[PDB]
Amino acid sequence: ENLYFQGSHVYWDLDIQTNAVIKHRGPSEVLPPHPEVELLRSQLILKLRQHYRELCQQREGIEPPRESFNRWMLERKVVDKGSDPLLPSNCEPVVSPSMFREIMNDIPIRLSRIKFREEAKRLLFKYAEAARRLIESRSASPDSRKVVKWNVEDTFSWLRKDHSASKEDYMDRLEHLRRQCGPHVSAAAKDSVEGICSKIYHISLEYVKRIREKHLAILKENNISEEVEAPEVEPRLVYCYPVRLAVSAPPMPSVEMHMENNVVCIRYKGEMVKVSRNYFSKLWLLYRYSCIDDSAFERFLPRVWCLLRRYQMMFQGSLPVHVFEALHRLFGVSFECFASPLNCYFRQYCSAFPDTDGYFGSRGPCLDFAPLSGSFEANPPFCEELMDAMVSHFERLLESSPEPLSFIVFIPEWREPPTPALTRMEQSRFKRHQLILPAFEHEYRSGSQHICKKEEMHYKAVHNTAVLFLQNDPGFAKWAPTPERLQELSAAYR
Ligand SMILES: Nc1ncnc2c1ncn2[C@@H]1O[C@H](CSCC[C@H](N)C(=O)O)[C@@H](O)[C@H]1O
Repeated sequence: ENLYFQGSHVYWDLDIQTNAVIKHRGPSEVLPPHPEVELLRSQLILKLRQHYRELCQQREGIEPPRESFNRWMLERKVVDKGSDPLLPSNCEPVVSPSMFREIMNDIPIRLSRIKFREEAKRLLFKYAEAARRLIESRSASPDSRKVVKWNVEDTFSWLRKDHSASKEDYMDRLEHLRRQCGPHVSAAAKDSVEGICSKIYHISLEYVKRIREKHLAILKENNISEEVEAPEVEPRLVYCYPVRLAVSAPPMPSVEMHMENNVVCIRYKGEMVKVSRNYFSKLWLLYRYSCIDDSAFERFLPRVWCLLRRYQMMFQGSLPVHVFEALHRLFGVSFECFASPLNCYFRQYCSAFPDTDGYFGSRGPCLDFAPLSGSFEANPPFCEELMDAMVSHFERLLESSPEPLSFIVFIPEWREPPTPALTRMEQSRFKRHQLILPAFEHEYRSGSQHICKKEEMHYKAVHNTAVLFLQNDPGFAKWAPTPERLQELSAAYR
């Protein structure tokens, strides 16, 4: 009963070797990270977030929906053909469907939960006033104007007369009025919201070039060229390896590091990133297991600074440790399709950034990773466009491979009407079993687990979680969801 230090718990098993198999692929075209480039990349995101909250206020009088910007970057990266690993650069369509609908949901007014009878009367009144105002101001068909005008006016006549209404009466009147005016207000504000989604995209596209022009200037300063070395590959099937970068890495600037109360602090030009001690030791193991261009491991500290700085600009949680042990012991799981160097359980995984995370075991973005065999676990971030692309990606891999392939996907029943991605997997021909983790009866690890305290690690899931076993025929023959296996799996959730 004597820990090495306070918080010296292990939340990973970096000894599990991979069973993921891929065709040997060439290096990624993304440039190796550099602290001077990430410093410019971080301050351009902070400007981009400020542009986003100025456009929503100046053009709609509303603040941006919470996490709508972060969700926007996930959606953009599903279709982005650009070369920046964080900001979108070449997307189709320009207007993001994710950012568009999240803004529309708070138009003409962001509805808030009401805790009193007069609060409901206020929200109903404020909505009616905002809906009528938005139609008169923005160009619309005289028909659409008249429908909103009268339907709003009817709500006002009822508010003056019927003073005996209750908290429930005001709520039902709002939903009806929201149903009637909803479609008409959307067409009037469509051009305005599309402008917000388009302006933010074009500003980011401009920021990407400002990042590349400084990144190329640093490479040319160190006499490094952006050319191919030897794309001649002997085509073969191999076990998965960390994503490699084509361009050689230049020598990194010096960074200063100190530890205070088992918390590691790394500094570069006044900017400091923090990480707890055991996760700092974890990154050291991942760096030794994965990095092959740093012979003396001399770029470790500056590359860790870039890693932590990248996930700071990025601003769910992980499965419990005892659950990952069960997935590996019962279903041979050895790979996380959605993870990061800070939350990964295995030393092989897919992450959002191949330039900063490849040095720590990442295989790059999941949609660019095409395994032909292996047992996988999938806990993707809540983003419908990414989730939908995921099951399409998984189904293609299960279709076109005679080797054992398995995907155990954890998706919450968060939304009152389920995401199409969850429904698509429920009807998949590779679905071998569907399991439901009851709400308030299973846990997750913190999303800030890399620096949060041990008392703040685990939290109860307030929603159900759907666990789906997507396996081809040979994968089902090897890692079948047998009753005895499903028995021990649910035993780890207790
Ligand atoms: N395009 C992408 N490909 C792979 N992983 C991605 C990704 N975009 C985001 N992610 C990562 O997916 C993670 C989802 S949280 C998952 C936690 C844990 N690895 C688990 O499986 O339970 C986030 O940390 C995020 O960084």
